[PDB]
Amino acid sequence: ATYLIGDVHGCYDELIALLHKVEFTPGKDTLWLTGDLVARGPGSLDVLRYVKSLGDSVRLVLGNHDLHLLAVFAGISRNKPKDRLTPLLEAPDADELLNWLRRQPLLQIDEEKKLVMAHAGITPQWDLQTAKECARDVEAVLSSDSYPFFLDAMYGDMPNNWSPELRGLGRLRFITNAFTRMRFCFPNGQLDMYSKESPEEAPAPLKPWFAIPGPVAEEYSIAFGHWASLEGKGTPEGIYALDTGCCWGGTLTCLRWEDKQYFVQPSNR
Ligand SMILES: Nc1nc2c(ncn2[C@@H]2O[C@H](COP(=O)(O)OP(=O)(O)O)[C@@H](O)[C@H]2O)c(=O)[nH]1
Ligand SMILES: [Mn+2]
Ligand SMILES: [Mn+2]
Repeated sequence: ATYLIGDVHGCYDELIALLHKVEFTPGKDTLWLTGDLVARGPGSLDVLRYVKSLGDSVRLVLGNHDLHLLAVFAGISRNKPKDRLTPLLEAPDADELLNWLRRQPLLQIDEEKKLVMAHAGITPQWDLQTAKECARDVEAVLSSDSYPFFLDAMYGDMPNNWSPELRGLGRLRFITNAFTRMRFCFPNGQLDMYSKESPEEAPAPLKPWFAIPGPVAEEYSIAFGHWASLEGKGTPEGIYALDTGCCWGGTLTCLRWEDKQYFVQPSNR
């Protein structure tokens, strides 16, 4: 079977309890994870150890907190106490875990399931070929020996409009923001990098990225996490918002793809 779980955010106990609920069995089953494996919850170290151990039985995409962890590890960004990342950063296998993490994809595609996954979704300004190319470009910089330079370049809120003519730092920054930070769009598809509210609470003319018809969403289902204030609700057919805010005292959600059946694990916090 195929299971898709939203942002874990260091909630290792909840993750294991949810996987035991569905009797997840590597070799029979595959797990998709929407990213943000780490930060806020208490068990980021255990989460990374376990997910890495799964190998081919897991399909991960990196989220904004995964990238921020990499930036802290590389000395690019400052450690925030509230992220609770010190046990992971101080672990004896930290190098092995984080060099594995930076090699993971930003985008997962299954053509037989007609299923696409990224942390924040697929901007309506991208067709599939462009999304693939952009993911490849950023994954290439992240898996290179020079990844700290890219992590430093990644921070920024502009440009917020895609163009095939984008080059250099602006191109990489847009790609990173689209895959890992996107929530709201302007009517022309341009990213808004400030509003994190629920769709009903946001200011006009902002709309969810998934409320703007895009070529990927017309042909593929899209699963994503990231947008906790959406509470996994209010999405169109074919759009699966899996982040129900476990680290926030909400729930961890698992979707079984074959029958679209949901399983939920309450937060222990
Ligand atoms: N207004 C509102 N904000 C929320 C809610 N849940 C989370 N947030 C906020 O959203 C901000 C970004 O958190 P989140 O959506 O989990 O994404 P992440 O930071 O990438 O992991 C956090 O600082 C939370 O305070 C909610 O239910 N309502
Ligand atoms: Mn998150
Ligand atoms: Mn996120």
